Amino acid sequence: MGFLKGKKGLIVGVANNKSIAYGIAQSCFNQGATLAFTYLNESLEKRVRPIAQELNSPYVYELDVSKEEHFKPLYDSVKKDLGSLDFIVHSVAFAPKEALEGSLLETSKSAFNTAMEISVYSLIELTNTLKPLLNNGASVLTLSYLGSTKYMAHYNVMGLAKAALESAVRYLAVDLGKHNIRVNALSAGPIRADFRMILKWNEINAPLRKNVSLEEVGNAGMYLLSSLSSGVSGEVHFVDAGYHVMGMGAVEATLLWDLHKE
Amino acid sequence: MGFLKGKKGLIVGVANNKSIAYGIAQSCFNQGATLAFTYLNESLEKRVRPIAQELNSPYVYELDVSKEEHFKPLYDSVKKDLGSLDFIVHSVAFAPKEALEGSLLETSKSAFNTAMEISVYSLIELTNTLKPLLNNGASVLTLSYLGSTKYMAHYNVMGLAKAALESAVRYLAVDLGKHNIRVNALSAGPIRTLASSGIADFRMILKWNEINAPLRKNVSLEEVGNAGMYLLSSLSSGVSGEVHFVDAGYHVMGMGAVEEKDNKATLLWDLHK
Amino acid sequence: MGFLKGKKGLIVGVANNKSIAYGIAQSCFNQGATLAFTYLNESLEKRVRPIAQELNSPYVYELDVSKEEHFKPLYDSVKKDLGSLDFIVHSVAFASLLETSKSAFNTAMEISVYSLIELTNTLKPLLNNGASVLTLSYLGSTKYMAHYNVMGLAKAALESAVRYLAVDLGKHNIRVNALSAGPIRTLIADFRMILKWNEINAPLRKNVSLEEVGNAGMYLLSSLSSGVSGEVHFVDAGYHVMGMGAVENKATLLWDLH
Amino acid sequence: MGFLKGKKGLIVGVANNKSIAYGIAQSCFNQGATLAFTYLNESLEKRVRPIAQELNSPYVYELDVSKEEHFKPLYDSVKKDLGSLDFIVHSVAFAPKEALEGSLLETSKSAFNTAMEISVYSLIELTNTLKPLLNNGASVLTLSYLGSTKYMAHYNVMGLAKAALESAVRYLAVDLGKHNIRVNALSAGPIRTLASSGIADFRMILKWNEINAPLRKNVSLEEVGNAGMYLLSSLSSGVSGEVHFVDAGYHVMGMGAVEEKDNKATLLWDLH
Repeated sequence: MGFLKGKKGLIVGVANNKSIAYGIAQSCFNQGATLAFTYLNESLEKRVRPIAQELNSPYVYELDVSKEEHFKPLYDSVKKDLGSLDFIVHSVAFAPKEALEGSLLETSKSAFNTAMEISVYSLIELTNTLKPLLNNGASVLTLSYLGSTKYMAHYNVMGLAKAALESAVRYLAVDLGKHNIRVNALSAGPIRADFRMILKWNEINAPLRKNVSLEEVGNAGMYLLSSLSSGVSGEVHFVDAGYHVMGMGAVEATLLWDLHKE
Repeated sequence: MGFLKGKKGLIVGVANNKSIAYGIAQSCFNQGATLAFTYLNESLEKRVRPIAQELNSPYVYELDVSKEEHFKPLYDSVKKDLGSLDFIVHSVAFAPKEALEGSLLETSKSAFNTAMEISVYSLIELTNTLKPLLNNGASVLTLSYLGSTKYMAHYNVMGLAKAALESAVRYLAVDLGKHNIRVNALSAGPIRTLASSGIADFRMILKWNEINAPLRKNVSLEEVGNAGMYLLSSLSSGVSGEVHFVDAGYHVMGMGAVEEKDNKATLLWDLHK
Repeated sequence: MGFLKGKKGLIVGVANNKSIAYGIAQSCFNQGATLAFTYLNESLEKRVRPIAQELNSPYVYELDVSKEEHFKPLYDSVKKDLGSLDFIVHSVAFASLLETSKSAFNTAMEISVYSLIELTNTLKPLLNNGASVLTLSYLGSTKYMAHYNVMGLAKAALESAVRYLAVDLGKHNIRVNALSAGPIRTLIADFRMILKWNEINAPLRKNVSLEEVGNAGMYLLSSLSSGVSGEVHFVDAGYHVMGMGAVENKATLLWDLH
Repeated sequence: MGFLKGKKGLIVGVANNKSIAYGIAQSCFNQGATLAFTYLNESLEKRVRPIAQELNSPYVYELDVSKEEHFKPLYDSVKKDLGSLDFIVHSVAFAPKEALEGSLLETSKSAFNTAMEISVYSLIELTNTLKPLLNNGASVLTLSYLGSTKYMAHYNVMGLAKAALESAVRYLAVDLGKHNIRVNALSAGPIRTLASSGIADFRMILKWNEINAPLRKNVSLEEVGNAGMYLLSSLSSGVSGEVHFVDAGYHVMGMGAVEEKDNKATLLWDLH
């Protein structure tokens, strides 16, 4: 029954058991996948290793995507331990906290470059590094957010990065489709300051009147990584309780948001 | 015993084992669903019944969406035999043949109305009819095509219909989301079949997709069916109001595919000849 | 009297001097256009005729798009009086979604969508090289908007028609576009809500004016936009870019401040 | 009755008389605008200065967007010479030449960063530098291409850049709209030019556009310039955060154009 029975996958971006990458990894494990994990540094190694064992994986590799010299060891590790890969989860996004404040206009060039390098270029370098180990039918998944194509408060440069990221998905889908490899983006809604407001705005205004769970994001990701979605590539797939369809605030005509004030 | 283990679904639009609705039904059956089927007419009934038997279904009902008289009995049947529904597949699209001939400019008002009624309004009437029987968490799926949002040849009024259909999906997602019911559209690429291989305009669209899609293939009925099953299952419980492309990536292409040949970006279509 | 001299245009959908079609007609007149107008019925005639020759037009023709008998006399009239056309303005408006009857659905689709097909097909032989056809739409076509329902289906179909007609007519160097307007304040409870809401949350923190919609329409009808076809052009103070309500420090919605 | 009479605008990105920035500048000049221009370096000043002089402009300033030290003098210049600005044209895009060939997968980190910096961040730095000089009602325009949102051959990292650029347009529209300042992007189709039809890849995309666009033509520099002028003028008062396609309709096509004849569909491309 397992939709990834016997398929090998690399999970990049687990920070703890609430990480999107962990939800996806857990659903993939439940579908029979053979998993491997990366960790950013020694601090996150303390969280990734127990998670990896939780999910039956002894394959745990150091990868700081900002360090070019990490990629060639990763390749070697994967080749020695797994031999090949059937899927990659790329769940990596970072901007300086300050660039996530105020206005886009005040973004520094260094903050811009860091956001673009970590959030966008790392998908290129990761896929190019592992590109020879990918089996026929392999699937590469990255993560995105509605701020790529609409204005959302408190996104700023991350909105630029995610837009480029979704564009990269399209180009990579063409690059890798020649070899029957798929590339997709999962555009997730927020999962339970500014975050509490966006959570509540999504909860009040989404068609399903709820925030998505980590499990729902993980199951959608597993679907995109599995052969169930072998006809799907270059897709930006919204897992957001329907929020993306809303052109305005939801109403009952008074805004539901206003009813919530009593 | 998978994701639809024990979930009840109505499949509208099976004409034969090549129907998109049949691919979706088959994948749902493989995931444990309890299925029911409609038939447009007695000729198609001869065909819906063996498919139903193959997918373990004794629930087979007459539904011609053009006849309003058929909806209340369908409701009565479903309430009698199944009690409730956890998913609906709406695979219904029709325009008179002359409407996909020529240009949109030449479409008759009667042909326009028939296309809109059968391809769009029927989703409203089916969903409103069955709305009281839908359980918490239910999922409604319709079918669409890139012609809704881009120009596609020999599509004409259907491109208008599919656009309206996708808009309907959004509005229904808001209407039904209050009750934790999801509504989505699967936008399928063309599928190569024996019958389709007998028509020239279809042959071109299939060949164009195969040559220019990122995956350099046409999607299979199995691939469309599995994507549909995903959207109907609890795996996609976070997904609503979505237009989900199952088209080998074709939707991403802004121009013809090229291969660098003899240092020049030559079209892949030209190399084919 | 610049970019639409000597250019002849038919304006469909004027009900009074606040109509979108009237704003567009006004801007075209200011650019030197020779205008003609349709009227729905004799009641509207009494209102269209004064507006017309306010814009120097004695060319006022009957058109209820729901009536096939009107379309050929219209062609004849235009050919008689104007000879040819350089632009057409199609500004025609009419209608839960689950509760929509087949009757209401068909009326909305016929009036809002099919009428562009019948009007353009009727007048196609009279359209000059470079002519421009403009219709009107709204964000409810592609996003959920409250109190829009079947009209959101219609406008979605309409924008799709714009694409297909752009291909049909571009063969003869004729352009087809849609202007997607934001709401305009005029002197109804839900409309008041969508209007303040747009005003509070739009990037420009204002509702668009009739003049702004009219000038954008003029641009699309003029040779200034001769490179533009099949376009849905948003004239909405930027509202279409918003993925959520606008904010002001500790995450406060601007909506909550007024 | 010029659409920009008395309005002051800065034009960034003129290299020659075939530049998109020059076409936009020409249409603005015809509508009464007071123009100012930047030049990349001493070599490009030779071309920019005379173009500016033919459009009655003595306001010619050095700006290499990669050199941060140019921005503060630019502000000082505009402030001294013009006092304020009613519009800005940002027509600046560059990727290394290897990155625009082959695949996106082979892009170096340095090439990626250069493309993002020159094509995207430069709009942020220019707008942030000149913001205090922007008058009520001002309009900021940048340039884009369909490769931002669809795959286009031999565009690669620039497709990433332009996608980011269009997203920036939205965010800036929100940032600046609170001061009644508009921000838009013009998405241009390819223009046929002498030099540009000597490169085989450009000639192929140009002919593909010409054959398959609804209007069966390539857009001209004049058409792009007039659309830009409109977006910079008060005529587009109600338009902000928009990506406006000036491409002969090409963006609507979901496939190659075909004709019908004797019950047979043939791709128009194949008729040539």
